[PDB]
Amino acid sequence: GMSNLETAKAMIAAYNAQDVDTYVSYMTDDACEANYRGDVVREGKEGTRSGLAAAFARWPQNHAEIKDAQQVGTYVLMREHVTRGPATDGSPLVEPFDVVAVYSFEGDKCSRVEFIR
Amino acid sequence: GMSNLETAKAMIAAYNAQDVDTYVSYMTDDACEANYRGDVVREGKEGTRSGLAAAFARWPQNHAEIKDAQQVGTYVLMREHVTRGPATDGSPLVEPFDVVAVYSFEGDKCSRVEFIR
Repeated sequence: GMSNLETAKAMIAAYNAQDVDTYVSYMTDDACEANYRGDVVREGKEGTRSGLAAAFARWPQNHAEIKDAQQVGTYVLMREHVTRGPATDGSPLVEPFDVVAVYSFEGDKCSRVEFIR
Repeated sequence: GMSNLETAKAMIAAYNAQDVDTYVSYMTDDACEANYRGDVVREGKEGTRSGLAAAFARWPQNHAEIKDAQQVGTYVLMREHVTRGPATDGSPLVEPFDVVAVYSFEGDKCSRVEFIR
């Protein structure tokens, strides 16, 4: 079916649509989101589900603009420009920032997403 | 002085020139080269020195062509197309391949290079 590149792209679409359940549907049960060579930020499919849902609630306008998308072997790398927009929780405007998201894959499911910032 | 991007670029120049000592001069003493989320392939400044020197001996024509170079925070990512060329040791022609090299930095020195392939 979808290439890993197409899958990562479907995830980011889902992310930009703030469709949590669609986003996590592409992951392994144990998939995490983590900082590159660093800590896990969302643990497991379910931690990702609840964590994104919370981010989306805090930042309803949250958007990632894809600047570069590459498939390298089974890995997908996407350079993303992220704009939180105004928070709902009284917290201050997070300034736009850039990251590279590295998607690992096990078969056709995303096993990890790591952030380089 | 040099940005981290300029430093990574100096390393790759040195690499393409097969100038081992120049390449490692930009690294921390404990810097490693490793597979992304995987094993160390060259351990320490000195393991990198001896390991590159051995690669270069095996593949004197070895070349990395930079396809994309980005600095993200302190990290540098370079998408590289690598051509080993004919080996000196009777081993068969390694077909050209693509990788992304992720350079970590501690201050102005490279603390790690990881390969996504």
